[PDB]
Amino acid sequence: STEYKLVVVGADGVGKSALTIQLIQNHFVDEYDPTIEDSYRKQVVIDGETCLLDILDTAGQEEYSAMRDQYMRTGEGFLCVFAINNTKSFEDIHHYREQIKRVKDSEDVPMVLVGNKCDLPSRTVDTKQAQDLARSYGIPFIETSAKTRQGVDDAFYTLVREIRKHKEKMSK
Ligand SMILES: Nc1nc2c(ncn2[C@@H]2O[C@H](COP(=O)(O)OP(=O)(O)NP(=O)(O)O)[C@@H](O)[C@H]2O)c(=O)[nH]1
Ligand SMILES: [Mg+2]
Ligand SMILES: [Mg+2]
Repeated sequence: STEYKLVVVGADGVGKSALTIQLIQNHFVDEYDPTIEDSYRKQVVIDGETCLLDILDTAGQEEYSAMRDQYMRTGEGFLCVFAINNTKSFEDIHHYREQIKRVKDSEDVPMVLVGNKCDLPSRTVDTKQAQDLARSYGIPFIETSAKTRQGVDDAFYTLVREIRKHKEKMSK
């Protein structure tokens, strides 16, 4: 049954890895071990379909643009992660989205906007501005905490649903 290529993107330190490790291994990585490029497989059942999630966990800042280009080419859907106490990471979503659209030569690419670290008090990106961005892109917005696991499954499952809808549209 269907495989889904998910790529988790976002700035340094936003919690891409912590989110992915909560999904796969059900614990919170308290440490900060910066990523080069990690990948994970997981079988799940989403809306009664068995899915093989093929997950790419990308680096916060890449050494080569061709390395960004490549994961953007292979990925079927993108988890666009920012941290709610990191304004720059929120602003980087624009720049991710532009690079993804350019690389794929398309205006309609499955994505979900994720505001991570919702357990913190340090909030410099308000919910309304995130929801506005998402509404503008025409994609879902999900608030998450990898610390507590709030929203983690919903984030990844929504992205799968987004890919399914995109496939069903692209046939029509
Ligand atoms: N309070 C809180 N801390 C978090 C959350 N998610 C990640 N962190 C913390 O933020 C730091 C960086 O997390 P990490 O998952 O490594 O971020 P990343 O986006 O994968 N970093 P890189 O881009 O270098 O791979 C770690 O200290 C981690 O524990 C969260 O939801 N809440
Ligand atoms: Mg990481
Ligand atoms: Mg990055």
